[PDB]
Amino acid sequence: SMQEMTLKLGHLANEQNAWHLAAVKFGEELSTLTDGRIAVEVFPNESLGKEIDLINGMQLGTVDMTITGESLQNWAPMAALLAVPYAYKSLEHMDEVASGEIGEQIKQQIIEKAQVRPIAFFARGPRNLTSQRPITSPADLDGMKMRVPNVPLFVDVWSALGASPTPMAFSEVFTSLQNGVIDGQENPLALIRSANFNEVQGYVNQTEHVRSWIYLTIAESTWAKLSEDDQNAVMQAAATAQEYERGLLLESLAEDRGYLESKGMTFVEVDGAAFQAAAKDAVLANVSEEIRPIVESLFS
Ligand SMILES: O=C(O)[C@@H](O)[C@@H](O)[C@H](O)[C@H](O)CO
Repeated sequence: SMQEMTLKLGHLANEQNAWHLAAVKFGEELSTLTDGRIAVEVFPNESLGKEIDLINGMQLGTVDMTITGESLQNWAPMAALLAVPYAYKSLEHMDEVASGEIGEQIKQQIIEKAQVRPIAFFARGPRNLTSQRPITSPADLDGMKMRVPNVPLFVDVWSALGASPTPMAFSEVFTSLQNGVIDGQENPLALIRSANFNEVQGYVNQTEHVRSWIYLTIAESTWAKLSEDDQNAVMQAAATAQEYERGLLLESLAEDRGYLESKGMTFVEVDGAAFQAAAKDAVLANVSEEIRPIVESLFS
């Protein structure tokens, strides 16, 4: 019937990735729930803008939605808790934290300090370090140039481990690797696949150094303009999308390693104890006082 608005939703994954399918599902559900009054347009591959630029856009009123996680720590320090190295044990553990009182505090700080509102969370597979030569322990890094996302805690940890990390937008990584500006990066298998890093990296080192969740978010200024009924529809659509997305994540766990191996990547077993000990020390040396007690709890 009527179409009142179109929400623009940007993310960094490609069209086969769980996040994209979930974003599309969110849009379908929201359209149904609002009789088409609210449409969603999904922009994959950072085509709407790079993550940090989208967060700024949401604050300014030019972007409606994005999928964002621990890069929010640049505004809301508690958001670093989404992705503390070696802190979370499993999907079930992260679900408990993200949905519990600590998760509520994180959500509220993101709303207040970043002016974006989490409406769903997606748990992720573990991040792994990719490289041009095998990296079996921190001692192998030896100053290796690598990319991290715009996450100060990751700069701190990877520098302490012996690498030379540089923050960069996700969509810049492939070309930077191709051109030899960096030799490695780190991400879950789903994103290594999404961005075709198999074409520019030889090794997946099984560091499994971060298990994290990420948020589907809406600009607080967009949320504020919605009627209570439409707010409810947004939440309902997001919950449906979250349930759907978890299934897609689980499917990806069964397939992505095999896929990447079929594209020539070599998976490398690491000295997990050495990585974990060095990374936990680095986290504790660099963690904000605000979240230190929670991190110590997780590490206990
Ligand atoms: O490497 C990346 O850019 C991605 O994995 C992001 O999802 C990243 O985790 C961001 O920091 C999330 O806010």
